Amino acid sequence: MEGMLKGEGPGPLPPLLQQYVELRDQYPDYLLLFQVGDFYECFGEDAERLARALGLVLTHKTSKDFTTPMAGIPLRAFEAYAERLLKMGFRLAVADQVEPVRREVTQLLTPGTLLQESLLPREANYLAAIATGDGWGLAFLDVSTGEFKGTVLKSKSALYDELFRHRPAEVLLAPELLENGAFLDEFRKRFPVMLSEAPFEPEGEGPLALRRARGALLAYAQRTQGGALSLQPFRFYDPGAFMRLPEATLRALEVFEPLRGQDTLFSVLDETRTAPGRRLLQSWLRHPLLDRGPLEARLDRVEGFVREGALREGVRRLLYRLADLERLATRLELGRASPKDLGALRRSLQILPELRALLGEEVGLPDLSPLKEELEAALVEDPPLKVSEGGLIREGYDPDLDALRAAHREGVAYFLELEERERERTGIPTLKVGYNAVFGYYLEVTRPYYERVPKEYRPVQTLKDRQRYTLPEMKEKEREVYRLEALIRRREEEVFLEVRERAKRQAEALREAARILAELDVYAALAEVAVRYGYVRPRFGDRLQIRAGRHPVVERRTEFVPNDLEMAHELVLITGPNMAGKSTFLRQTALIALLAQVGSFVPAEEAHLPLFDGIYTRIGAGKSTFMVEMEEVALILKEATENSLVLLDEVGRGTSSLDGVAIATAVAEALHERRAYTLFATHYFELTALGLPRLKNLHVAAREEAGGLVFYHQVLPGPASKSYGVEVAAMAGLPKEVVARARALLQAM
Amino acid sequence: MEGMLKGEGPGPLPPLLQQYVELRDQYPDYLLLFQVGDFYECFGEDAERLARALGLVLTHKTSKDFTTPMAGIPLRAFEAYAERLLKMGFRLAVADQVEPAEEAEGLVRREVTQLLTPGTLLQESLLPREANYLAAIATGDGWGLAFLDVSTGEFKGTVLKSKSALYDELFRHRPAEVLLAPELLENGAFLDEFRKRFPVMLSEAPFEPEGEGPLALRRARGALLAYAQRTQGGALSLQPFRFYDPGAFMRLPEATLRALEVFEPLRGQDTLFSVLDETRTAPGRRLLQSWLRHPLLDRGPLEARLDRVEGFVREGALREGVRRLLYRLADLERLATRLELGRASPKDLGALRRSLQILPELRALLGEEVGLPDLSPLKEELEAALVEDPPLKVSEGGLIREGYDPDLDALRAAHREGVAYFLELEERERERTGIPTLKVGYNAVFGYYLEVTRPYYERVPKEYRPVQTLKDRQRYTLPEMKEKEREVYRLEALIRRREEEVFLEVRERAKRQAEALREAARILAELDVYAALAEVAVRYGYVRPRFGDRLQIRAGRHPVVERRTEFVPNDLEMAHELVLITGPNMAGKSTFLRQTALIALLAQVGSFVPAEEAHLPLFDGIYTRIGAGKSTFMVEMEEVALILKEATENSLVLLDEVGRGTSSLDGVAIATAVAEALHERRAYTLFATHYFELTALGLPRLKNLHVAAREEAGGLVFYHQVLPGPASKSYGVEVAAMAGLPKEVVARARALLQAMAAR
DNA sequence: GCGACGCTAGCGTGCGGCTCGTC
DNA sequence: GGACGAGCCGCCGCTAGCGTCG
Repeated sequence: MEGMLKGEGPGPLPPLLQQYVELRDQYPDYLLLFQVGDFYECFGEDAERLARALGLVLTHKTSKDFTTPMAGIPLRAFEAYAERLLKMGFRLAVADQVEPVRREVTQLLTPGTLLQESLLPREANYLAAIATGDGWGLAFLDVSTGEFKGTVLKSKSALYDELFRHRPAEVLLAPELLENGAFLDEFRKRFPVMLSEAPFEPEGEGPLALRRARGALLAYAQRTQGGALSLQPFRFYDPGAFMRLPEATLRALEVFEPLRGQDTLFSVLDETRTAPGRRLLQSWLRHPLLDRGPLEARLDRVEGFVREGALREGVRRLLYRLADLERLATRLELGRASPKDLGALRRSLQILPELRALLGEEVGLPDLSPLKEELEAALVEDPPLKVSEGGLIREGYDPDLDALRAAHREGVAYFLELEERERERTGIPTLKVGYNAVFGYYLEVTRPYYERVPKEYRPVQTLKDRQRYTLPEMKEKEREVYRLEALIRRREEEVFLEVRERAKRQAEALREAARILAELDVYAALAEVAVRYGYVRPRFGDRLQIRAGRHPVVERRTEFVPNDLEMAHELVLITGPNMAGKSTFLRQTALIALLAQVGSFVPAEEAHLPLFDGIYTRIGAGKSTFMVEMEEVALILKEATENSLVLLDEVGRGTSSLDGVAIATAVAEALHERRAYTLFATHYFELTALGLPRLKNLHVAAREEAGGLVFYHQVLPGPASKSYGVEVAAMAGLPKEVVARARALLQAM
Repeated sequence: MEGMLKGEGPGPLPPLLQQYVELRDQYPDYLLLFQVGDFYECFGEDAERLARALGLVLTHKTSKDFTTPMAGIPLRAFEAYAERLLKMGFRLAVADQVEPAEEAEGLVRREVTQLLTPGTLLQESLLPREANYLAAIATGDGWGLAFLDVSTGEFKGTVLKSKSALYDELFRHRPAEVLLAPELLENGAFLDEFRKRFPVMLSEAPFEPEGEGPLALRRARGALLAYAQRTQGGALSLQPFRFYDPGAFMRLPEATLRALEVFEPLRGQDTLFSVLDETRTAPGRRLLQSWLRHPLLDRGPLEARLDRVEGFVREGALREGVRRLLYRLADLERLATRLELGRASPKDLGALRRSLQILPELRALLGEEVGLPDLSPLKEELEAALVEDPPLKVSEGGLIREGYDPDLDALRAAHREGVAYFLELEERERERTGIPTLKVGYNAVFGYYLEVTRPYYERVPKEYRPVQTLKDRQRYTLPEMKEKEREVYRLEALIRRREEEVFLEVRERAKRQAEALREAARILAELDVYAALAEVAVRYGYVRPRFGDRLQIRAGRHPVVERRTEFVPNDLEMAHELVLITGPNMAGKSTFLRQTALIALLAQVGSFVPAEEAHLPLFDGIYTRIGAGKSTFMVEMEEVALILKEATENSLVLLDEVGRGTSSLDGVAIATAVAEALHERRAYTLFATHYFELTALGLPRLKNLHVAAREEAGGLVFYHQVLPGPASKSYGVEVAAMAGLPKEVVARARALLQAMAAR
């Protein structure tokens, strides 16, 4: 309700609450955080919301004709609370007091539009918009980076995969999608991301669905940033031009996220030193390449750093904790760079010369020494972006500012002398000089010396154990001091703005530097990983031949038994007992293929790999488990080509015996005919004898050693000759009698 | 070593910081809250911990010698802050000022008054309605397991033969804190197993035996008593120790409690307990939970519980009346304990009086036979002693009513007269001086005073003694006032004393009835449960179950699922039979299994059940292997083993697709051997499976049931009706086609099926 | 030949109570 | 000329620093 506040009493709202309600109504989609002193406050129903969400203590804001509930949080703890509130589904509108009893919204906090470094992860934070037309328009925006890109997908499936691959923090759905109760529930069940409203008026040229999705991002984000956004050129892209990595595949392979128990492929490759670099590597992983040319070039760069140890080590040492120049450039362009930002920037530009001396001219790094010297001359060594927005420009930089401060230092020195002269003249070694916004400059005497205070003194305020007096010659000195403090804050602000502007003019140079370094960062990190964990440079061809391949994530935890693999558009069945590494073997094959097509060396002794058009998996655990799996099998059968890598794990399970085998056979045959590279781990000895021309068998076995049965992870040629289902049951502690019947029945069958 | 506070600067440690550091080191695993005035403070790293843990401002305590970090919280909101600290995983050692500052040989006396740990909480605001158990596990002629609920005095334990049974006994109690015997802490392999299965806080306590009986139990009990007496800061209030036998009740393994979502949900969804519980009091919710934790095996007591339930189902007016009255009943059991332990607050006495005023009304409804204690005499003293709405602390406003205690009334009277004096003074001086706006005011810093504004400064009489100068006002003092002020202060100080003395005297009056309070609490808790189960029965349409050796359920339903969706009722007849249920998934086979266990669970708790009619046997335990070693196959085989070793002819066994996870033949073979053993065992077994092969075994007590899917206008429609006989067709391929498998692949699969099946 | 105390401002968690400026 | 922002003083107990007894 507009202008209405929840509480008791008649009378209109007092000034403070009126100002609050007015602001609160200009942003109905957000929780308004109103600054009141050292706190951010919410009133009425909003207080109750903040209180319950954060477990705060509800109080009251009372005036003569109205009393309303109240809850707030300390300014000092803002970021911490904002983060929780954002994660909790809240959208925040921040109203701060405008420097010299007047509040204004300074920030509009939304999960997908965050611009504060402190509330962001190193990785890209995307805002995504979806709209219809000829197919699906999908567009992404990273306000902190300016990254702006999109595409058009023909099927809902492809859309969902493109969406998932980017893990957006917030989604804007077109009106025809928000009204579609069918889509909405399907969408909310699959993507538990915050959904926000936005007008989908078209923008720019191209497919209408894209023009619209793009219109929504811009309109919504501009609102969040209170005006013009700082975006890089919108980039249209074709998912079809890269290796396909559906959601199911990304999850099963734990590329970016763990299924259960930490450690992902990305964490193992987590060796970059800079945020732009981590971002770039994530970008490459997200969309692996299909073209040999660019891949071979990337591999050369990595090989370069592997051979040039001193250089590699030199670069990595220098990039350590280097500031995110790309996001800094964005904060500058938007007129939001803080004094701290400029401090971080000058520090970064002091490292730049070192990187270039090491890297050389061909690298193309910009020379920003002029900017560096300016920041070195202008800023205090530790810019107090927060300490007051003052005490920022160092002495010596600006003459007008220096003169004012010097005038001020004398005023302060004056009162220091006034104090000494007075405690010598009065004999009160305790006599003090202090200032207060209310009484200004005064003299202070403790209770024990009240009878030594001269009569010239005019008492002005009495406290518990002391009293403050005044002296005729003190007034003019006070107001002059206050006059100077105002002039100083004002001048120092002007200088900061001028300094900040000079840094702003170099924004493109900053982005260019950030980009070149991000690449260097990635190549050097892939090289370090390769050298550190023993990775080799892959070679591309039609046949897949891997010697001593290992699962890159798993081997970092235990001693890994490497395995070989040779495939060429074949249906490879892997029989044998579970707990023998069959699953990890399928996954490691996929990870080596993914790494190679990203331009990284791989965990093997030798690896000849084809350039897959995609990796499709059916691995791991209202709709039953069987139907979920059949749905995944359906997508594989519909998307896999002769150039796809397909990984199936126990496909066919979860139903009756016969239907189960009939299904896996039909699926196996379809894949055998598709000419895809298929690794099918199964228990169906029956599939092992289909006799199709490109059908190949492999298996793992177990041996009842000292323990009673030890599963060997060595992948062996030919099909499994034995079944250990019963033996495992016997090992599980199932009654000997029951184990015996099973064997009897097993053989009897 | 330890005895040094973190902080920069050389020199010694200030006296206070010494008194602080001394106590701190005494409780290495607790966060010490050191009372200093109206704040509980922490120094050094501990101040750092506290500050970040609660997001407090981090200051410092400077002294010539050196300065150290400092963080603190006002005593006002102690419990609120502790609540937070507790939930973060901290243990708290509370050090208060034991000696009034008004008389201390320098440094105020400070000692640890109590420890706050998850399993020994006594504060109402830090406790859940449910029982809060401290548990202790030890060895010594079996596995000793003992529990203590310090807030109620519940004190019980038992000995178990295996580790499996120990763990299950522990789980059904969901302890908040566990004390492990030294040997178990020493046993590295045990500890890890324990930590993984039980994420609960582990604490240290000595395990010197206490009392008589099995060593293991005497040790666990000793641990509970040594630990709780320490935390409580004194002698505990305990109910007679109960050495019970879990074998005397229905067995409910952890796997079962979890699979049936009795107390905890699997997917955020409701719980049997959340649905069943409409209890009005905490003692009642606890009693109901206790009954669910250990369902009975005895027909007689069960029929008695059902009689009381049925009685409240019929007598609607009485049922709603009792529930209306109970709604306002405080927790008299926990109130009794606080009374006995000398912790009862003026707030507790208010709640006590309110409850005792309800007592006679309930007695009037249930009649003079429930055995409810007559406590009107205590009620009257409370009514005559405390103001209508009692304050939180005796130190402030009037806790005690006027006319109750003469000493106090004499004191208050003189205070009223002392205050009137100043009001009269303001009027006397306004006329004497002629300054109309003159005022007599007061503030804690200057005391009472005369106030005149700037326009009358040259009008102030010579007698006025300047006291406080303000911007445009000046305050003075007259000799007569100084005297009177000191008087008002003396009265105020005497009033706080006498009033606290009266509170304590009244509290002691209540404490003497602690036992009657517990007794009234037990009776009402039981009635709360019976009326509550009747309430649920009437609201959801449940019926009274009959006990026999045959299980005969007509139109039964899952009591929880039906709560959020239209449920299709189903029948079931079973008599020590192996019941196989074939058919596709998504047709309610699992729900059918679970509803069976829940109906049986509810009946053995003395509750009506969700069905049209239910004839039920008395099961000795419910064993499940539903949903959910390293391999999936191996894990399920382990569960099956436990089931085969504990299952009896009186057990209800629920198997969900046992045999999955391996090869064709091995799967069917294992499923068969398991089926035959359970058939031989004669337990009541419901076995949901896809194996048509199991439907034709040569077993005399094997019965077939199934669910079916229907290929209609939509594609495939699953029917939740449980049908007689085995499935006549498989729907795997159809479901696959429904999942989107391409037509030709589905077609090829059908062709393969018809060729295979065609031998 | 300086240890023992007397007296008393200063000081700071979170934040009540009190002041002051404005209208 | 009452009512409403807005911001400071002190709390309660301990201490350093003096100002002295003997």
